[PDB]
Amino acid sequence: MEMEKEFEQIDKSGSWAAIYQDIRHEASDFPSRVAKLPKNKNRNRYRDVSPFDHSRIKLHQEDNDYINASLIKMEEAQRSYILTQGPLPNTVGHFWEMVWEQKSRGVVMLNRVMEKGSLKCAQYWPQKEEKEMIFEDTNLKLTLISEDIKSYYTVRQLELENLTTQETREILHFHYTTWPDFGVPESPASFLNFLFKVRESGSLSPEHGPVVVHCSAGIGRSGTFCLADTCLLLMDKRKDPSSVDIKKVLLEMRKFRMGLIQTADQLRFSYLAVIEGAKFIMGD
Ligand SMILES: CC(C)N1C[C@@H](O)c2ccccc2S1(=O)=O
Repeated sequence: MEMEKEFEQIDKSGSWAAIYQDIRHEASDFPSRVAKLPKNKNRNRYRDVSPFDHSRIKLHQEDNDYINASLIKMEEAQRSYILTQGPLPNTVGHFWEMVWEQKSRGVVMLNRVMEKGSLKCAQYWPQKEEKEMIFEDTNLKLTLISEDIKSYYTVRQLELENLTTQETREILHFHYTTWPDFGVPESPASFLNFLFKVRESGSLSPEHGPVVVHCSAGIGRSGTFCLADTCLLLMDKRKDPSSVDIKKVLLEMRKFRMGLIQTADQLRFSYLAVIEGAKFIMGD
């Protein structure tokens, strides 16, 4: 069923809450035993958001390999994503260790450091060129190279140095700065413009490790970003673009991380973004 007609049918019937609960009911349940070990309590932002054991990213160290981060591998689309929480004061070094080890080219940030008057993640990148950051626990140096501030988003060029080997890489930081404190954006136009800037950078391409994507918990806004990207890529690849089922794609992605898409409004917004984005994919 053409999703645009499915959309109008759910809207006219006001059944978004019903569709969303059906997804919650059918979603995978896999163990998260490593996340719940007492040694890892200060590595988790939220007690109820944990990576599954089967898909969790492992840090390359014998001491403690744990980070709250999941590998989402989309086999038919040929895209992979790492979805992670906003870094905590004691996990900023782990965060950049993961970027280095997984060979990512991009970091996508969908939250502000402060929202609703509370801290949603650590200030984990440098704000001035001449004040670099050193992460003593993981032996990394991070320098701000340049910053491009736009109306809806900011792009930063960062230099990450492995102080152990003196190798350096360029990391691109894509910061969507206008998601409202409550609800979802009224139009998906600025979110789609942002998604197309990440794509144009090379950050999502198979020559690089997987993009790192985060919000505060790494399931809600973060889920919306990867769901919209994968659905549009499948509509490009297939003979029949109308065969793309957004609900089935979301349940596939929920095999790899719990709770992706946090509200019925986020589900409706994901449909809107894919429907409006397809009017480019199909030749406009
Ligand atoms: C081997 C080539 C294709 N690269 C892939 C990846 O390892 C990476 C990650 C961050 C910055 C640069 C690079 S890369 O251009 O050296």
